Amino acid sequence: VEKNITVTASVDPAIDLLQADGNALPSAVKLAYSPASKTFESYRVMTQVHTNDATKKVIVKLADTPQLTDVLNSTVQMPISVSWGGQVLSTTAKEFEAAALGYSASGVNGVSSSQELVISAAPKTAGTAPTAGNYSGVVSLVMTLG
Amino acid sequence: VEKNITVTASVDPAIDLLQADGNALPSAVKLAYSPASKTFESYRVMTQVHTNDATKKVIVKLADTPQLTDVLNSTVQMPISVSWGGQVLSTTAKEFEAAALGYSASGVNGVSSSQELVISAAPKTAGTAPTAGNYSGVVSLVMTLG
Amino acid sequence: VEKNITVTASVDPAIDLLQADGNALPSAVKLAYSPASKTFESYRVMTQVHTNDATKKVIVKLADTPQLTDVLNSTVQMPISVSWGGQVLSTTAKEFEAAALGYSASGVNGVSSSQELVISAAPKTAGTAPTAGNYSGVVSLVMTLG
Amino acid sequence: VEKNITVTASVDPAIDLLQADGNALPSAVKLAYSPASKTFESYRVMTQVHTNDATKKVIVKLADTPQLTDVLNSTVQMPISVSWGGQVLSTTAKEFEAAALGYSASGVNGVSSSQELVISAAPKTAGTAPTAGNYSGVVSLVMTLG
Amino acid sequence: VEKNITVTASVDPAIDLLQADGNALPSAVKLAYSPASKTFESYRVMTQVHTNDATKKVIVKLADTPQLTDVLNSTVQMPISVSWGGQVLSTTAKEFEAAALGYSASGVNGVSSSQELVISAAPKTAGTAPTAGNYSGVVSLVMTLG
Amino acid sequence: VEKNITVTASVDPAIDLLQADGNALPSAVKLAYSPASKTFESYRVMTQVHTNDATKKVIVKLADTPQLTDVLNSTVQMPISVSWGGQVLSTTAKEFEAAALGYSASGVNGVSSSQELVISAAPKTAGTAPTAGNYSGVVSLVMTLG
Amino acid sequence: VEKNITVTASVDPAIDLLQADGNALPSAVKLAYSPASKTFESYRVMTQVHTNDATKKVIVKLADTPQLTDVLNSTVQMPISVSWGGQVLSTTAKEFEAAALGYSASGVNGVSSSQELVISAAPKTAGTAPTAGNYSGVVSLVMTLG
Amino acid sequence: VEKNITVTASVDPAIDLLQADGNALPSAVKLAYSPASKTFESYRVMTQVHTNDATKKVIVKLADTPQLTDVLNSTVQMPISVSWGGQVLSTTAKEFEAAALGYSASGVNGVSSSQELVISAAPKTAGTAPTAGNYSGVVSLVMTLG
Amino acid sequence: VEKNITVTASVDPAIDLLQADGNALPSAVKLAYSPASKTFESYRVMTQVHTNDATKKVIVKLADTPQLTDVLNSTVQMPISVSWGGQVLSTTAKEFEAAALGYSASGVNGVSSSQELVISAAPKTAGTAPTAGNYSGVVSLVMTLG
Amino acid sequence: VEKNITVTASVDPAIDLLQADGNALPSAVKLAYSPASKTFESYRVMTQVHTNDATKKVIVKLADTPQLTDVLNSTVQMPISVSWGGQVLSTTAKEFEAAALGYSASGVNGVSSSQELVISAAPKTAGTAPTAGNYSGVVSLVMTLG
Amino acid sequence: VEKNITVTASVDPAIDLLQADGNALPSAVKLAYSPASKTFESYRVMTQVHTNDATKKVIVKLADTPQLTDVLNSTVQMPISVSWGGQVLSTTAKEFEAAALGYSASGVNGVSSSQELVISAAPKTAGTAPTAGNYSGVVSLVMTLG
Amino acid sequence: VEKNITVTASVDPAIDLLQADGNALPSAVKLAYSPASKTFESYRVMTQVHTNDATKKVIVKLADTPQLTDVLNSTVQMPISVSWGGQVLSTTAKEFEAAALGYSASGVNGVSSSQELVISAAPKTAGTAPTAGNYSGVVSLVMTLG
Amino acid sequence: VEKNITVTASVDPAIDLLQADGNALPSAVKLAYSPASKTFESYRVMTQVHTNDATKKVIVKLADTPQLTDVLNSTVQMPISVSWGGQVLSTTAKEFEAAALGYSASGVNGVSSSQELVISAAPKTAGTAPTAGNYSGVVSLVMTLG
Repeated sequence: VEKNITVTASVDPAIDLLQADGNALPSAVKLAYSPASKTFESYRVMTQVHTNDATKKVIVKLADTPQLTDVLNSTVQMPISVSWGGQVLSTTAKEFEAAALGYSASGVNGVSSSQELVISAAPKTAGTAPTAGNYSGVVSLVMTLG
Repeated sequence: VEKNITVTASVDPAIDLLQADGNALPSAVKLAYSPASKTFESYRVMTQVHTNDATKKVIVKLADTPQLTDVLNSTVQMPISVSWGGQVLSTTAKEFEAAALGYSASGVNGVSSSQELVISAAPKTAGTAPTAGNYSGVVSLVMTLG
Repeated sequence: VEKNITVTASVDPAIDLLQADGNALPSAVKLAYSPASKTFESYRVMTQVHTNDATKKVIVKLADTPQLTDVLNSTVQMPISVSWGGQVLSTTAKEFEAAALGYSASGVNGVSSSQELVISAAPKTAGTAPTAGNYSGVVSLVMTLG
Repeated sequence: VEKNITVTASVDPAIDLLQADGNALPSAVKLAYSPASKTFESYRVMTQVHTNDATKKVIVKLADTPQLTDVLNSTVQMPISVSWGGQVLSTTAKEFEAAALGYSASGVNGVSSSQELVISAAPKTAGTAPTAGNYSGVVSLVMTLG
Repeated sequence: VEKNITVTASVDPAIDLLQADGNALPSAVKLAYSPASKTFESYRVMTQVHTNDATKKVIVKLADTPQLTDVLNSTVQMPISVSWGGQVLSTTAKEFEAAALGYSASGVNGVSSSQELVISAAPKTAGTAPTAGNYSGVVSLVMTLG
Repeated sequence: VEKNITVTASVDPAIDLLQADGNALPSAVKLAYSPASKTFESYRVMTQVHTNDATKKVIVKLADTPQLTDVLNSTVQMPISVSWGGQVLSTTAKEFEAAALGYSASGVNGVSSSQELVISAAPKTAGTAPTAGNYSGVVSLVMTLG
Repeated sequence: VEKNITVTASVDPAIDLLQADGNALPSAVKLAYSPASKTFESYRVMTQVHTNDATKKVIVKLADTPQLTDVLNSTVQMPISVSWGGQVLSTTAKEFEAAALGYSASGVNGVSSSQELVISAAPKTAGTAPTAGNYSGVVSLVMTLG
Repeated sequence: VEKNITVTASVDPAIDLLQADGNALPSAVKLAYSPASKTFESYRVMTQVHTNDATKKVIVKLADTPQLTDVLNSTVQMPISVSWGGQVLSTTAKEFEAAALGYSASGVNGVSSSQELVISAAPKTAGTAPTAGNYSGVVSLVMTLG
Repeated sequence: VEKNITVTASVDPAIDLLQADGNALPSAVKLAYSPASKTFESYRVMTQVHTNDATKKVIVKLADTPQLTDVLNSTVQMPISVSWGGQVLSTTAKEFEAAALGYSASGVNGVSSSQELVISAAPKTAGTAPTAGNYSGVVSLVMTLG
Repeated sequence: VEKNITVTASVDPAIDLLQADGNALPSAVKLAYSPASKTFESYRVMTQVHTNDATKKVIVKLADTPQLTDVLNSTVQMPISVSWGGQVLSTTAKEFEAAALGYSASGVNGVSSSQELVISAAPKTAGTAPTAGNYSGVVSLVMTLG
Repeated sequence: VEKNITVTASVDPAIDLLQADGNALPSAVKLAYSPASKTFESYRVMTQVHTNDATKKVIVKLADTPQLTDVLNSTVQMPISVSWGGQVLSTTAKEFEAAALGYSASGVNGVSSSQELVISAAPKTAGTAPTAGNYSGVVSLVMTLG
Repeated sequence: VEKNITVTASVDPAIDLLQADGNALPSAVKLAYSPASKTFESYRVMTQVHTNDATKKVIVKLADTPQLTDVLNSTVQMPISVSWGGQVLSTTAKEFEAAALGYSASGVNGVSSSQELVISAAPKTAGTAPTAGNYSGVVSLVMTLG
Repeated sequence: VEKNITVTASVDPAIDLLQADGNALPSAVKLAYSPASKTFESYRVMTQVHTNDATKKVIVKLADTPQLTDVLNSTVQMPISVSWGGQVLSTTAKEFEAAALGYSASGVNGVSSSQELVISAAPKTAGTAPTAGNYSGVVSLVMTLG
């Protein structure tokens, strides 16, 4: 009754971000939208960086296009509003103090403190509800260790 | 340590239903079953419609098959009993008074009053417990603004 | 570093069926089989017809042989059980009411309501598990606009 | 504004255990740990069996591994201490008298009396606090009707 | 608007393993890695064997190479740590008692009890984080009925 | 039982583009078309350039005819809309900053950051669905290192 | 409208290797090359030997020249790295245990277990990317039944 | 640098069969053979007749010898098993209903529906694997419009 | 067992066209014809010019008669539609920019970029299917270096 | 309508070489030439010796003049580069081990394994493209059984 | 520069056989011989009779000596094995049904269907390879219209 | 063993026509005849004029009698249809532009481009097959340099 | 109807040269001439010496006048260029090794290997085309056995 399965992984020492509970982060999410408020639902997560070096500061930015579109119209576009660690992130570089994270906090060396993550996104135009339709797009959270 | 994520959304002005607390509704649920009562658990939610027009009445119905089955026998079937807003819903059209909802109620224009939602479901046959097994099926809650 | 790629497409106005989320449908699928139940896994999808004419009724049937076989024995055969839109489909013609689909539903004109799709298949014989082996076959979902 | 939802269920006549109030039981729980006492928090519930046969005695055991671990180290392990109905449960079979439960008690035939449930768990080693970290594991409460 | 689809299946009486909920098992998975712990994420599933003979004991082993590599360097290798049913599995034969599984348990004859599945994997070397890179490899879970 | 196989390859140092996961890119793709939107499906991929020189900027253009046709009428033509790296590509030369790609990002020197790829294509004429038929054509993605 | 077609085949009892799914194996393949790693892509397949005698051990080797070249320079050469069944193959004879393959495994007598196949190939020289160009060559997988 | 090329074609109005995608059909094919099943591989294609008259029924048969042989022994012979359009074909005349093909189906007038094609072939003798060797032979698919 | 073989070649410096993969081009081809579309099959190739001088522009034309006929009636004639490099070719002279070809592209000096080749051909008369019959004719692709 | 035909043949026991598929070898071939590489196209074939004695070793050489010329200038000459069976051949005698060929391989006694054949040829002078012109010459592959 | 040429022809109404493609048949052929099989190569052609009368049946036989010899020993002889139209031919008269040929088939009146032609030939003696040498002989295919 | 041989030649500067490959032209040819089409086979060659003066235009005509006859009846006659260089030739003078031939084309000065040659011939009478018999006659291709 | 015929022959043991196929050699030949190259056509044959003594070496030369002339002017003369067996021949004596010919080669004792024969001839003067005219002359190939 042999039943095979695929396995994969990705290592990248000077560890990535992870879920605060000690699991992986999502690979997807759904957001709502209320044109009575003209906002998506502000998706939120608490997360805990790990590392392999407790001093080096962590660098963050994004790829060019944190924006959605129509699943069957590539022309429609709407940006995305991202923020983590207590403030906004950009396509340009940010950098966070290692001391401001508690690597020797509750758990074990490398485990930072729990950090607020936020994924919002809004219409590009104010006072304007976008077109009725299923929309989609990807955030490619650039991040590294300085 | 770049870590990308998918995002999606769906707009449809003249807003859908939403959770009363001001969040999204469930995408899934589990129900029990007691053949000592021969009923599932009557799942319940309080919800709050939004809109983009405070006068137009809201229309409701369902798709053809609010019924479950066996996860490995498509032949087994059992209907589902749905009701919202104080009464039952059908595959045929209902319609609710806008004035009977309080769009200028506690919060802000468009926010209706909190509405009782109910998802029950029962054996198709009376005095008959169905077969032992994991069962499944989807409700496609048709709804729109008249 | 020039790297070329093939592209294709198929148009057929009075649109085909599509995935409910606003994407393409599968080109393949795998089904299980439990001879403890003597059924395949009842594969299921929610889908949304489009069109170029909101009145005309949609016609459906199948090609002659919705049946599987052995990948290395063409003699073995087992039929397939298909159903969509709330009922079974045949090699003979069905036809669905346009009004019973909600082309002016949640999204935009032409977008029907979400429709249940089902792909099951069973042994031709009752109380009979077929031969151990990888099996295969194709469904050619005839469909058009009346 | 059509918004679909998943539904599921599981039947198994000769009913499972249920919450004493007449609801479902938890699907999860959190426990603390005090190495000043070197114990988790003794989680507790009152519950009420149902059935479809008031005479047959109810059998209980567990799957092999009522033990936790580290969420990112499968090697760490610590057992779990379970007890229900007034005494301990095992990976081996127990069995409870039907008469000792009051199926004709307060409510209606089948409704047993309220039964104490207990979920504790401790370090495998005495005088030893385990490693700092989020831990996890599942109990698979085998149970049936004799 | 004819739209064809492929279908396949695989039978093998004396059934394979399946998802505990009554669905298929995954065909793929992703694991993380924290060199602060120097472990992948311990992936886990609860599963339920089926059969066509309730007495015969189930045999298990693996193919030669439960190990990963680099997607663009076949030389890199790291083993994989598998365990199911309460203990480890090997490239050599194991065998499980039928009585220790509950084929007459909650559901119906053949349906075993829910069994813990675990897929971990670690660096071959201790105190050594592997090279930064996307890695891959397959487990071919040999299994049969004794 | 000797069974021979062909092998080929193509080298071109100052590496081509590759799949972000660390595999090859597609050699083909299928696109849909909805004349309710009058768009193909916006096909998308995340990709990661490699190189042999981390400073030199990467040049891009296309061959003359990013357009489809009819498989049995060479006269029918419809252009193609391509874009990569955050913007559109042409039959004329583009050029991308090396610093804006993260060659020292998550993985190893040369591995750029993950880049959005997009393959759309539309009718040449607005408000015009093309003829019913299977269509085809090739994109020859000119690209090199400046 | 008579339209003729060629057919061929090759028998060789004591069967050759075949695709694990129950189909033929490839007649060709493409490999990449990254001089950032200085490796081709490690091509991989899972396969299942058949036979006409379940005891006899299977012998393997290769023809003299598992190496590529330039399509327009026969002088350029680079070897190929092959391995199957859990280890490397040579121009010299190997031999595999019949018992170590599971001919009475999941399917039917003769069907071995699924075996890992690997086709890699590298520059003959270390720290040396070969010349820019389309390359080619054939592997003639000698194999027989001992 | 003048480089000449041959061109040919064949017209025969009341069109021949063609590939379903809108291309030509194969001029050759290879089949396997497993004497563990004692069958070739059941080769399969989906195809779409065209015509110049939508009413007339299409006639089919074969030439005398749908059989293979040895490439260096004309005495060896083995028949071939052909079937198309949902059933078997012969050296004698068949005939298919025009209405049962959908000439006004998805595409344009004349384009029939997609039709299953099958090319199998077996040993003439049961329980008998033929001689080891490369074999060959041609099918001359007689067909016309009634 | 001496077995002799003929060899030939043709040099012409300032190289001819060649197959893009790095092989020779075809010496022949077959085209279909569908009088439901009244077109042959649009045959296509991607190709790569070479040279011995990277500046000089390449000149193209054709011989007088890019037309087919009947294999046993020289009177029947039908022209041929040729196009390469992004546009049509004639019996008169064309000329292509060297800079518009990428001789320093992916490979090595002289290797142009991949160029689309097209060989179509149609009935001389519109709304007219030619006579049933095998047809033939040659294209003599005049070409040189300006 | 009597139509006569010539037939010939050549026997020479201790068989010659033959095509690997089980057919005759070519009597002619065309080679290209790229003075951007200054090489002909490396023509290649896989072949299978036969014999009438499985032990005796096979001897090979060539006649004096494996070289081309001009079809209208006998003075022009360019040598030819031949190699078979994994290495080069000469006007002098080579000899191959019978055991190194697999006469009891896939097929039947006498049928050797598939052997790589290569026909290249180059300008006699380095850095020198020969004269523009059609060239020709014959290889007389001396070969026998030792 | 006057250059004269010979021309000839042969008419014989109630036409001879011809090549199926619409060309002449061969005037010569070469056959191999493998005394490992002790057979020549089974030469084969597909052909299409023409006529001037669609009813009359076609008669066939041969001249006395379908046999080869030595080019320098007239005493050596070996017969020839001919077959056409689905069966063997003789020095005695055969005759074929006109209706069994499709004169109103794909092309035009008179054009029969494509017919298998076969030219084999073998040693006169079994288990006997003939003498080493170039051999020759002619078949004079008697044929006419009954 | 002295063995003598005749040699001849013919010079005529301002060269004659020659075979395009760089060889002599035929001295004879055979044509078929199908009274189902009432045409001979349209014999065809590609050829390349040479010269000793690249400007002068080439003149062409024929001798009086491009017609066949019976080999044993000089009274029977049938004309011949000749055409070269893209059009018909006569017993009267034609003349071709030197510039329209490419003397500086692919090869070397004097070598014209490849020119289509055609030798057809038909019954003198329409709807009339000539007498059964071997026929013959000569074309004397007058040609010179103007 | 008595019809007589002449016969002749010539014996000369220690055999002459013969055609490689096993026939006689030509008694005549025609050569072309291109004053664009100022060469005749290089006539060529492959041939096979026989003998009556396998050791003795074969001697070759020519008679005095391997030269042509005018058929009606004996004064015009042009030499001839002969070469055989891999090199030139003279009016003086050459001699070839018996061992370098393979008398025990493919066929039977005495049959040498196939030897290249060449008959060229050129103007006596360089840069000089001879007079327009039919020319002639004989080569008397002296040859014997040393």
